[PDB]
Amino acid sequence: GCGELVWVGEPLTLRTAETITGKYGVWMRDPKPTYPYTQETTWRIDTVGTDVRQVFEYDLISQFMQGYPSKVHILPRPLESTGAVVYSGSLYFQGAESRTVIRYELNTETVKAEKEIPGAGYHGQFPYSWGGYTDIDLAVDEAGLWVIYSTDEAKGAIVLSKLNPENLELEQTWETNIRKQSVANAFIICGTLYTVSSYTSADATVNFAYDTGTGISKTLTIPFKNRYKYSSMIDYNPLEKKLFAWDNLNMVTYDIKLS
Ligand SMILES: [Ca+2]
Ligand code: NA
Repeated sequence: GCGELVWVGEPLTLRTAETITGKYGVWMRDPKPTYPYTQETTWRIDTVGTDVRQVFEYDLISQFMQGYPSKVHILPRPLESTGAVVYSGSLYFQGAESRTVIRYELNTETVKAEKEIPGAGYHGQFPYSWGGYTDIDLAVDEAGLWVIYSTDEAKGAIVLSKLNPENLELEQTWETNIRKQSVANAFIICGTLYTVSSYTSADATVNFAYDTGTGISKTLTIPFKNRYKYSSMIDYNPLEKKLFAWDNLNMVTYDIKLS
């Protein structure tokens, strides 16, 4: 079941974007799929530019890997950066030039909730180390939906909060001692936040852990390879128990092992 991260496998490339619009992006599957979607449904957002609204949806993995989308959704408001997730039928994304998270229900194309993440920096205040306006990073783990951010009161250290997926209320918050701008990205596995040291290196590491159950911080040295030298997005999927990442045009996955 659950445990501490102990190993990350080699990146596997599933699709490569063919234009610069996909240099950065987010791709994802739903770890709690709901009708009409399934555990194979995949979403892809190419996130370069200033008016990002198109969300590509694929019914089957084979379509994601080789074909055109099954459907394209046009979001009612432009999206910011690479932090979005899908969870239990909704895309959760940050509005451009805002600290607002939006719940967009995919089957009805309806905005169901919006919430300012209180005190969160946005638009280049507390990005990860590559920039990209990556101030606010949503995450799904075994327990549900979270948000990773920082605030002036936390002096740029990573803050994580559990979110109610229905109405986006913050349920509980934890403050780490990890400077968000000093790490390439982060993700949560089994209630532990992990960070990646570098977005360019073939020889990066998963370098810090913060366990929300115990409050304990640790250092780690688990190898992590950025095959294409520019990882813009690194998230965990708790149904597949894999990392999903976006690395310089390439949509990649990594296997992991937990103790
Ligand atoms: Ca992430
Ligand atoms: Na995310």
